[PDB]
Amino acid sequence: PQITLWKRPLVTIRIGGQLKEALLDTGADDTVLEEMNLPGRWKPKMIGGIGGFIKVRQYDQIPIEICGHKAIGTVLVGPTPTNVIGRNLLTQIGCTLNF
Amino acid sequence: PQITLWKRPLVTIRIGGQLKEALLDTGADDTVLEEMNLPGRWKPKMIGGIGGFIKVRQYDQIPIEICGHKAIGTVLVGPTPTNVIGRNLLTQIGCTLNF
Ligand SMILES: C[C@H](c1ccccc1)[C@H](C[C@H](O)CN1CCN(Cc2cccnc2)C[C@H]1C(=O)NC(C)(C)C)C(=O)N[C@H]1c2ccccc2C[C@H]1O
Repeated sequence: PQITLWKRPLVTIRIGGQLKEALLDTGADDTVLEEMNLPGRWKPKMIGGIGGFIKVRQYDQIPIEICGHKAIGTVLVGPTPTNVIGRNLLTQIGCTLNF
Repeated sequence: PQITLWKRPLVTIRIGGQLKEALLDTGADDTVLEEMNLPGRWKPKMIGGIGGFIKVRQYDQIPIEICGHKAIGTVLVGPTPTNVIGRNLLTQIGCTLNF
């Protein structure tokens, strides 16, 4: 689909049989979701943004459905202000910026 | 043009007669630029990102060019690690997200 930007680009995602809302974020290198439970082993990691750095849990090869399109990649979980879908998954679904 | 997301979507912008590299960020509601001495009056403001809030200076009706596309709007100036073009300006140049 084609998404305009007069409103935040939010979409529904399906992760672990759970529905959630996320922001399509081209300025984010990675994908971060609010604190939640995910199966599998996770490794501690730190990511920085405006404001500073935070500690997150890193899950690898996680299947995630974004607005109908399937993806499988790294998902970070931690105290983020909102669920963000980064470039690592945006590229998996063939997402581009146009103008 | 059409921009892929394999790399950070960086483009050239011109503001205050200066050429700078900026990140096209669909996840940012506002536009944030690295510290610079713009002329004109401004208002103090706090904006929050991944790891907290940073204090910035708000300049209104600032003319700015993004890849040869002229636009004008609000710009925040502060200690941001990188220049960020938010949705307030992306909409002006008819930028869309597509997949
Ligand atoms: C320019 C940022 C950057 C910093 C350093 C290096 C490159 C880019 C970039 C910004 C995010 O695209 C957008 N981000 C999403 C979450 N919400 C949250 C919010 C916070 C407070 C109030 N409302 C909403 C904040 C919003 C944001 O930072 N907005 C502004 C107006 C303050 C600019 C960002 O945070 N990037 C990092 C990043 C992000 C997620 C996962 C991994 C990584 C690594 C980095 O690429």
